[PDB]
Amino acid sequence: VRLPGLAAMRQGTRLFTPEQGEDLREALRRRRGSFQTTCEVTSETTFAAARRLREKASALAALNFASAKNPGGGFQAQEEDLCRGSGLYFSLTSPQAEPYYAVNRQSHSALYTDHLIYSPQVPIFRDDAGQLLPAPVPVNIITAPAPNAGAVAQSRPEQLPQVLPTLRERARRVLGVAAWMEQTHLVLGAWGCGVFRNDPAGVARTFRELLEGEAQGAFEHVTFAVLDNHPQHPTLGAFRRELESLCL
Ligand SMILES: Nc1ncnc2c1ncn2[C@@H]1O[C@H](COP(=O)(O)OP(=O)(O)OC[C@H]2O[C@H](O)[C@H](O)[C@@H]2O)[C@@H](O)[C@H]1O
Repeated sequence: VRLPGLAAMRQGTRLFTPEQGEDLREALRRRRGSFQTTCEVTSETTFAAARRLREKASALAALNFASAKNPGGGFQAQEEDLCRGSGLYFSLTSPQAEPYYAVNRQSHSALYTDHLIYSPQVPIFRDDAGQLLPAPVPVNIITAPAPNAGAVAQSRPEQLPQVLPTLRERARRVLGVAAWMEQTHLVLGAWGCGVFRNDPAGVARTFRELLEGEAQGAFEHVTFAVLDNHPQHPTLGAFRRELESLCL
Protein backbone atom coordinates (compact mmCIF):
# COMPACT_ATOMS: atom_id res chain seq x y z
CA VAL A 1 0.00 0.00 0.00
CA ARG A 2 1.02 3.60 -0.53
CA LEU A 3 -0.13 6.31 1.88
CA PRO A 4 -2.25 9.12 0.34
CA GLY A 5 -0.47 12.13 -1.10
CA LEU A 6 2.91 10.38 -1.48
CA ALA A 7 2.75 9.68 -5.23
CA ALA A 8 2.20 13.34 -6.16
CA MET A 9 4.89 14.38 -3.64
CA ARG A 10 7.53 12.15 -5.26
CA GLN A 11 6.54 13.36 -8.72
CA GLY A 12 6.94 17.01 -7.74
CA THR A 13 10.22 16.63 -5.86
CA ARG A 14 12.81 18.63 -7.75
CA LEU A 15 16.56 19.03 -7.46
CA PHE A 16 18.42 22.34 -7.31
CA THR A 17 21.98 22.15 -8.68
CA PRO A 18 24.99 24.29 -7.66
CA GLU A 19 24.94 26.14 -11.02
CA GLN A 20 21.40 27.31 -10.29
CA GLY A 21 22.73 29.35 -7.36
CA GLU A 22 22.58 32.30 -9.75
CA ASP A 23 18.89 31.87 -10.60
CA LEU A 24 18.07 31.41 -6.89
CA ARG A 25 19.57 34.77 -5.97
CA GLU A 26 17.44 36.39 -8.68
CA ALA A 27 14.41 34.75 -7.10
CA LEU A 28 15.21 36.45 -3.79
CA ARG A 29 15.49 39.71 -5.70
CA ARG A 30 12.00 39.36 -7.16
CA ARG A 31 10.47 38.47 -3.77
CA ARG A 32 12.36 41.07 -1.72
CA GLY A 33 10.04 43.76 -0.44
CA SER A 34 6.83 41.72 -0.80
CA PHE A 35 5.67 41.71 2.84
CA GLN A 36 6.27 43.40 6.16
CA THR A 37 7.75 40.13 7.39
CA THR A 38 7.03 39.38 11.01
CA CYS A 39 9.25 37.06 12.93
CA GLU A 40 9.18 34.82 15.94
CA VAL A 41 11.32 32.34 17.86
CA THR A 42 9.51 29.43 19.51
CA SER A 43 10.53 26.31 21.40
CA GLU A 44 8.49 24.16 18.95
CA THR A 45 9.41 21.16 16.87
CA THR A 46 9.55 22.00 13.18
CA PHE A 47 6.35 20.09 12.46
CA ALA A 48 4.47 21.45 15.47
CA ALA A 49 5.15 25.00 14.26
CA ALA A 50 4.22 24.02 10.70
CA ARG A 51 0.81 22.69 11.77
CA ARG A 52 0.24 25.77 13.91
CA LEU A 53 0.93 28.03 10.94
CA ARG A 54 -0.83 25.81 8.41
CA GLU A 55 -4.31 27.36 8.46
CA LYS A 56 -3.39 31.00 8.00
CA ALA A 57 -0.50 30.26 5.59
CA SER A 58 -0.88 30.50 1.81
CA ALA A 59 2.40 28.68 1.00
CA LEU A 60 4.30 26.97 3.81
CA ALA A 61 7.83 25.57 3.68
CA ALA A 62 10.01 23.96 6.33
CA LEU A 63 13.75 23.47 6.30
CA ASN A 64 15.09 19.96 6.86
CA PHE A 65 18.46 19.81 8.62
CA ALA A 66 19.47 17.06 6.28
CA SER A 67 22.39 14.72 6.04
CA ALA A 68 24.48 15.09 2.95
CA LYS A 69 25.20 11.39 2.45
CA ASN A 70 22.11 9.51 3.62
CA PRO A 71 18.39 10.24 3.16
CA GLY A 72 17.28 10.49 6.78
CA GLY A 73 20.85 10.69 8.09
CA GLY A 74 21.09 7.02 9.07
CA PHE A 75 18.92 7.80 12.16
CA GLN A 76 17.02 13.52 18.98
CA ALA A 77 17.81 14.86 15.50
CA GLN A 78 15.37 16.95 13.48
CA GLU A 79 15.58 15.13 10.13
CA GLU A 80 15.06 11.78 11.90
CA ASP A 81 11.81 13.25 13.32
CA LEU A 82 10.58 14.71 10.03
CA CYS A 83 10.91 11.21 8.59
CA ARG A 84 9.01 9.41 11.38
CA GLY A 85 5.92 11.61 11.15
CA SER A 86 5.65 12.61 7.50
CA GLY A 87 6.34 11.54 3.94
CA LEU A 88 9.79 13.17 3.61
CA TYR A 89 11.88 10.04 3.15
CA PHE A 90 9.79 8.80 0.22
CA SER A 91 10.51 12.18 -1.43
CA LEU A 92 14.22 12.26 -0.52
CA THR A 93 14.79 8.82 -2.14
CA SER A 94 12.96 9.73 -5.37
CA PRO A 95 15.13 8.89 -8.41
CA GLN A 96 15.32 12.50 -9.60
CA ALA A 97 16.83 13.58 -6.24
CA GLU A 98 19.63 10.99 -6.09
CA PRO A 99 22.40 13.30 -7.53
CA TYR A 100 22.23 15.25 -4.23
CA TYR A 101 23.50 12.23 -2.31
CA ALA A 102 25.61 10.87 -5.19
CA VAL A 103 27.70 14.02 -5.64
CA ASN A 104 27.88 14.64 -1.89
CA ARG A 105 29.27 11.12 -1.40
CA GLN A 106 32.11 11.84 -3.85
CA SER A 107 32.57 15.28 -2.31
CA HIS A 108 35.77 14.61 -0.26
CA SER A 109 34.89 17.51 2.07
CA ALA A 110 32.67 17.99 5.09
CA LEU A 111 31.50 21.32 3.70
CA TYR A 112 29.32 19.33 1.22
CA THR A 113 27.89 20.72 -2.03
CA ASP A 114 25.02 23.06 -2.89
CA HIS A 115 22.44 20.55 -3.95
CA LEU A 116 19.04 21.14 -2.35
CA ILE A 117 15.84 19.07 -2.39
CA TYR A 118 12.45 20.77 -2.72
CA SER A 119 9.58 18.42 -1.81
CA PRO A 120 6.12 19.87 -2.40
CA GLN A 121 3.10 18.87 -0.29
CA VAL A 122 4.80 16.52 2.18
CA PRO A 123 2.02 15.07 4.35
CA ILE A 124 2.65 15.18 8.08
CA PHE A 125 0.95 12.05 9.46
CA ARG A 126 1.79 12.11 13.15
CA ASP A 127 2.28 14.64 15.93
CA ASP A 128 5.41 14.89 18.08
CA ALA A 129 4.19 12.12 20.41
CA GLY A 130 3.93 9.72 17.44
CA GLN A 131 0.09 9.68 17.29
CA LEU A 132 -1.64 9.97 13.92
CA LEU A 133 -3.32 13.28 13.08
CA PRO A 134 -7.06 13.20 12.32
CA ALA A 135 -6.01 14.28 8.81
CA PRO A 136 -2.58 14.78 7.24
CA VAL A 137 -1.35 18.35 6.81
CA PRO A 138 0.92 19.11 3.84
CA VAL A 139 4.10 21.17 4.12
CA ASN A 140 6.67 21.90 1.41
CA ILE A 141 10.18 21.05 2.55
CA ILE A 142 13.64 22.32 1.60
CA THR A 143 16.55 19.91 2.17
CA ALA A 144 20.07 21.26 2.50
CA PRO A 145 23.01 20.02 4.53
CA ALA A 146 24.70 22.60 6.71
CA PRO A 147 28.49 22.10 6.64
CA ASN A 148 29.52 19.48 9.17
CA ALA A 149 31.68 21.63 11.44
CA GLY A 150 32.64 18.67 13.63
CA ALA A 151 33.74 16.48 10.73
CA VAL A 152 35.79 19.38 9.36
CA ALA A 153 37.59 19.89 12.67
CA GLN A 154 38.70 16.25 12.62
CA SER A 155 39.83 15.96 8.98
CA ARG A 156 40.60 19.31 7.29
CA PRO A 157 41.04 21.98 9.97
CA GLU A 158 42.54 24.21 7.26
CA GLN A 159 38.89 24.38 6.08
CA LEU A 160 37.36 25.68 9.34
CA PRO A 161 37.42 29.38 8.24
CA GLN A 162 35.10 28.46 5.36
CA VAL A 163 32.40 26.90 7.58
CA LEU A 164 30.61 30.20 8.07
CA PRO A 165 31.21 31.35 4.46
CA THR A 166 29.38 28.10 3.51
CA LEU A 167 26.51 28.42 5.99
CA ARG A 168 25.77 31.89 4.63
CA GLU A 169 26.16 30.91 0.97
CA ARG A 170 23.87 27.92 1.61
CA ALA A 171 21.25 29.57 3.81
CA ARG A 172 20.94 32.06 0.96
CA ARG A 173 20.15 29.17 -1.35
CA VAL A 174 17.51 27.76 1.03
CA LEU A 175 15.77 31.14 1.12
CA GLY A 176 16.42 31.21 -2.62
CA VAL A 177 14.53 27.96 -3.16
CA ALA A 178 11.78 29.28 -0.86
CA ALA A 179 11.40 32.52 -2.82
CA TRP A 180 11.66 30.54 -6.07
CA MET A 181 8.57 28.41 -5.21
CA GLU A 182 6.81 31.59 -3.84
CA GLN A 183 6.39 30.47 -0.25
CA THR A 184 4.68 32.85 2.17
CA HIS A 185 5.49 31.04 5.48
CA LEU A 186 8.89 29.59 6.52
CA VAL A 187 9.78 27.43 9.48
CA LEU A 188 13.54 27.61 10.03
CA GLY A 189 15.53 26.57 13.10
CA ALA A 190 18.91 25.69 14.58
CA TRP A 191 20.17 24.22 11.31
CA GLY A 192 23.55 22.55 11.82
CA CYS A 193 23.71 23.23 15.57
CA GLY A 194 23.42 19.67 16.95
CA VAL A 195 25.06 16.71 15.24
CA PHE A 196 26.88 18.95 12.79
CA ARG A 197 28.24 21.03 15.73
CA ASN A 198 28.10 24.57 14.30
CA ASP A 199 27.59 27.32 16.89
CA PRO A 200 23.92 28.35 17.29
CA ALA A 201 24.67 32.07 17.69
CA GLY A 202 26.61 31.90 14.42
CA VAL A 203 23.83 30.24 12.46
CA ALA A 204 21.23 32.57 13.93
CA ARG A 205 23.23 35.67 13.02
CA THR A 206 23.60 34.34 9.46
CA PHE A 207 19.82 34.06 9.01
CA ARG A 208 19.37 37.50 10.52
CA GLU A 209 21.78 39.20 8.11
CA LEU A 210 19.83 37.52 5.30
CA LEU A 211 16.39 38.55 6.48
CA GLU A 212 17.46 42.18 6.96
CA GLY A 213 19.41 41.92 3.71
CA GLU A 214 18.98 40.00 0.49
CA ALA A 215 15.70 38.42 1.68
CA GLN A 216 14.18 41.37 3.55
CA GLY A 217 10.45 41.06 2.86
CA ALA A 218 10.61 37.91 0.70
CA PHE A 219 8.29 36.10 3.12
CA GLU A 220 5.17 36.98 5.08
CA HIS A 221 6.17 35.19 8.28
CA VAL A 222 9.26 33.26 9.38
CA THR A 223 9.17 30.99 12.45
CA PHE A 224 12.29 29.67 14.14
CA ALA A 225 11.20 26.34 15.66
CA VAL A 226 14.12 25.48 17.97
CA LEU A 227 13.43 22.40 20.10
CA ASP A 228 15.80 22.65 23.05
CA ASN A 229 15.21 20.04 25.77
CA HIS A 230 17.89 21.47 28.12
CA PRO A 231 16.48 23.48 31.09
CA GLN A 232 18.56 26.68 30.55
CA HIS A 233 17.80 26.62 26.83
CA PRO A 234 21.23 27.37 25.16
CA THR A 235 20.31 26.91 21.49
CA LEU A 236 16.93 28.59 21.91
CA GLY A 237 18.41 31.49 23.90
CA ALA A 238 20.99 32.26 21.21
CA PHE A 239 18.21 32.52 18.62
CA ARG A 240 16.19 34.88 20.82
CA ARG A 241 19.06 37.34 21.45
CA GLU A 242 20.47 37.20 17.93
CA LEU A 243 16.96 37.66 16.45
CA GLU A 244 15.42 40.03 19.00
CA SER A 245 15.65 42.88 16.50
CA LEU A 246 13.56 41.09 13.89
CA CYS A 247 10.73 40.03 16.26
CA LEU A 248 9.91 43.67 17.17
N1 LIG B 1 12.25 17.88 15.60
C1 LIG B 1 13.10 19.02 15.87
N2 LIG B 1 12.39 20.08 15.53
C2 LIG B 1 12.93 21.31 15.67
N3 LIG B 1 14.18 21.46 16.17
C3 LIG B 1 14.90 20.38 16.52
C4 LIG B 1 14.37 19.17 16.38
N4 LIG B 1 15.26 18.28 16.79
C5 LIG B 1 16.35 18.93 17.20
N5 LIG B 1 16.13 20.24 17.03
C6 LIG B 1 17.06 21.26 17.35
O1 LIG B 1 18.05 21.54 16.06
C7 LIG B 1 19.29 21.44 16.47
C8 LIG B 1 20.10 20.69 15.41
O2 LIG B 1 19.34 19.61 14.96
P1 LIG B 1 20.17 18.39 14.26
O3 LIG B 1 19.27 17.20 14.10
O4 LIG B 1 21.38 18.08 15.08
O5 LIG B 1 20.60 18.89 12.76
P2 LIG B 1 22.14 19.22 12.28
O6 LIG B 1 21.98 20.12 11.10
O7 LIG B 1 22.99 19.77 13.39
O8 LIG B 1 22.86 17.86 11.71
C9 LIG B 1 22.33 17.28 10.54
C10 LIG B 1 22.78 15.85 10.66
O9 LIG B 1 22.39 15.41 11.82
C11 LIG B 1 21.12 14.52 11.54
O10 LIG B 1 21.43 13.33 11.84
C12 LIG B 1 20.90 14.62 10.04
O11 LIG B 1 20.46 13.30 9.54
C13 LIG B 1 22.11 14.88 9.56
O12 LIG B 1 22.88 13.68 9.51
C14 LIG B 1 19.24 20.60 17.81
O13 LIG B 1 20.17 21.02 18.67
C15 LIG B 1 17.85 20.92 18.38
O14 LIG B 1 18.01 22.06 19.31
